[PDB]
Amino acid sequence: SELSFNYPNFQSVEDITFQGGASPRNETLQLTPTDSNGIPIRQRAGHAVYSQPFQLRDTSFYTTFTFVIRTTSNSPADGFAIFIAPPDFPVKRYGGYLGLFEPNTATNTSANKVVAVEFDTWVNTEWKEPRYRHIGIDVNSIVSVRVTRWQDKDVFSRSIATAHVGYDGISKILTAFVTYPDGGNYVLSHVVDLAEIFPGDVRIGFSGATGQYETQYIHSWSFSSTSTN
Amino acid sequence: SELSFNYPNFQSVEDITFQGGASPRNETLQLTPTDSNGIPIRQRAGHAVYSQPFQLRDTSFYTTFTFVIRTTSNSPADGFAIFIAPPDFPVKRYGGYLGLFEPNTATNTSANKVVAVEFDTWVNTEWKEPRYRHIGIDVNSIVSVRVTRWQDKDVFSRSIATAHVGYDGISKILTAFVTYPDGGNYVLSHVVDLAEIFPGDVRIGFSGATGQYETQYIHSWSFSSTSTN
Ligand SMILES: CC(=O)N[C@H]1[C@H](O[C@H]2[C@@H](O)[C@@H](CO)O[C@H](O[C@@H]3[C@H](O)[C@@H](O)[C@H](O[C@H]4[C@H](O)[C@@H](O)[C@H](O)O[C@@H]4CO)O[C@@H]3CO)[C@@H]2O)O[C@H](CO)[C@H](O)[C@@H]1O
Ligand SMILES: [Ca+2]
Ligand SMILES: [Ca+2]
Ligand SMILES: [Ca+2]
Ligand SMILES: [Ca+2]
Ligand SMILES: [Cl-]
Repeated sequence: SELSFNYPNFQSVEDITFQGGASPRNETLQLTPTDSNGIPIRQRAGHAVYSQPFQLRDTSFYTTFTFVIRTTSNSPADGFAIFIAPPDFPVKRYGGYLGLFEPNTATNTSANKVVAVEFDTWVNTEWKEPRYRHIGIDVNSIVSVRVTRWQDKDVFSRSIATAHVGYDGISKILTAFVTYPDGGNYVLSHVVDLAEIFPGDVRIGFSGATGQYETQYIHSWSFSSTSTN
Repeated sequence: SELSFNYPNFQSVEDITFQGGASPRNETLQLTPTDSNGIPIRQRAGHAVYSQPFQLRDTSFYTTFTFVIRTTSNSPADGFAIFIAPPDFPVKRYGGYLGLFEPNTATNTSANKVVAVEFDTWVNTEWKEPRYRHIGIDVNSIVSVRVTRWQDKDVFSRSIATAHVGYDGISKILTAFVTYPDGGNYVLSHVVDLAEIFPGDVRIGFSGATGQYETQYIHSWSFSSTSTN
């Protein structure tokens, strides 16, 4: 279906729903909470989602957002993701589950219905992940189907980074491009038929989780979807 | 292999090779020529190519550029493309061939070694094309493998538009995202193993062709490639 929205900043959150530990703060989407002294709270997850459902049958989309990862140590955890799931998909487990999964089924593709592009700041040994911080595409599992190294210089840059995420509904390909000013560029694509995974309605949004010593902020977001008829 | 470059404008055109009717003009890459009164010269092609070659085995890349199409009538022709080609790739036929193909082999994928993302302003009947202006991915043929409608409002906007083109060398997927300020967004992706097409050196660049009543300009361009090892 056709949907378009544009948030150059979040002084308005008119159509944004906050769940769990996420909240609007300082003109951004703050995905995990901080205490009254600004210290990141451990073991929390949050979602900030566009409130209106849409359909993926015969649809392509383009979305872009800007983000900042704020770290208070060299050992931040756990990251965030942009995700698509049914409209009643709730905030799930904190820590390395990224608010998207729970421990008993995190790696079980038959037990989840969620697709995401993750920005993963903490190497988990509890399941298979690369031995470095990484950006990945997740399809129904915390173990990414496509993963690439995310350079530490970029992770810790303090920069407003840009993501571009697109889905070509003809070729059935999901792509992310991630760029840092005067920094790295990242490209990841994967063939996945989203309409087959999601035959009904979906919502798109963000999920963040701690972890420790980290807060994730969304500064701007726009989206457009169009029919492939 | 690993290569990076950045032209925030083309005040300097150091490391750009011009062929055909392309030239530096007014701090941009002008892909097709104009006479001294500014009138587009019909039936001309031009290339502006980054001079340093790279290899595609075990490689991903990201490139972005801004562009303007100056039309001087309601029936401009023919467009332009960003393309990759092997060494010594010459300027080929003007008109609907876009500087990238010759007539008798333009539709034969066994007779070309060229991959492009084209911005096609003139509907040709000499080969199969959609019946509207379009953006396409071309693999070894002027008949695009993936094509989408390019809205006239964007074609004729005189806006500085943006293209992002990425290649994921693990999944073997080429993707283009094209955006217009306050206009359309476009997404196309295609599975293609570029290292199997191009086993040695390649260069990346732009090819434009007339046609009539059109000039194509590149305003800015950056590129990075990284090993997937
Ligand atoms: C292939 C190509 O690059 N086409 C470009 C086109 O080029 C034509 C133009 O140079 C004319 C000058 O008017 O000469 C040639 O075309 C001839 C006739 O002028 C043209 O009318 C004719 O058109 C036929 C068409 O090709 C068929 O597909 C159709 O079924 O029937 C038509 C009528 O006969 O073709 C002859 C040559 O065979 C050049 O081919 O120029 C335009 C802009 O005007 C644009 O650049 C095209 O990409
Ligand atoms: Ca991960
Ligand atoms: Ca992790
Ligand atoms: Ca075409
Ligand atoms: Ca054409
Ligand atoms: Cl000339």
